[PDB]
Amino acid sequence: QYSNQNNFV
Repeated sequence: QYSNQNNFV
């Protein structure tokens, strides 16, 4: 299982 989230402001 591979769960990824990224935020760029």
